[PDB]
Amino acid sequence: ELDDVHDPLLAITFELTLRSCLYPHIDKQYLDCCGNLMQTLKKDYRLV
Repeated sequence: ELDDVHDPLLAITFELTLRSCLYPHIDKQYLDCCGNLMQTLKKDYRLV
């Protein structure tokens, strides 16, 4: 998944600024996951 994105990142300052573009992709996954889990706890076994 991510490796299958990081090799097209090679396909198209080198490994300094370009390397700091790799880190958003694993962040974008994480905000997808954490935002989902937060949904299914504040409702469905409501903490709040």
